[PDB]
This record gives sequence, structure tokens and C-alpha cells, in this order.
Amino acid sequence: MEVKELERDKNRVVLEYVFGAEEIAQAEDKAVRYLNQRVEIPGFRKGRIPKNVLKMKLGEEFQEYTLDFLMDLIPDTLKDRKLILSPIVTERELKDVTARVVVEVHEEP
Repeated sequence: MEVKELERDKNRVVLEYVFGAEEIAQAEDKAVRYLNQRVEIPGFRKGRIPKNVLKMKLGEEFQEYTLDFLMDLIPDTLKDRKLILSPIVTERELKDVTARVVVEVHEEP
């Protein structure tokens, strides 16, 4: 986990938390755990839906749950600071793994 201070404006501080691959996987696992306590779908025993199935059914909504659990890492990083309020979330973002290759081809004239 890497936190960067974006700005300080008096006692108002903006912090950007960037989460690593391990934390993301841990958060995805909490999301599976959370969902399996609360939803039952045809074809799977109560509490036994595989992670892959949840990601497929839920699609882009699965990320929202993943981000919810990532958010839960934050308070502990601030327990050494004296703050009036709980942190206010002003932005969230998750980008799945991605890959790109650029090639050049020469068509027969």
C-alpha cells in the first residue's frame, strides 16, 4: 500500500491510497466471503459460490465490493493522527489487469 499526500489546506489533508496486487486479492477474498453469507444462487450450496462465478454474475459490480473492503484498510493507517471526522471518500477507482501489443504488418500490394 502506498499513500501520497495530494494537498494540505490548513487542517484539511487529501490523501491518495494506491493498493497493491496482494491487498486487492485479499479484498476480493473478503468480497467473496461477504457475498456468500448473503446470497444464494441456483446451482451452488448456501455459502459455496466460487469467486469466478461471482465475478461473472456481478460483472463490474464485483469491483465495488472489492473497493469497499480496500477502504477498510485506511482507518488503521490514520490511527496515529488526531482527526475530527472519519475519512471522507472523494474518489474510488479499480482497473483490472490489462495488456496491449502494437504490431506492424505489410499487406501484399
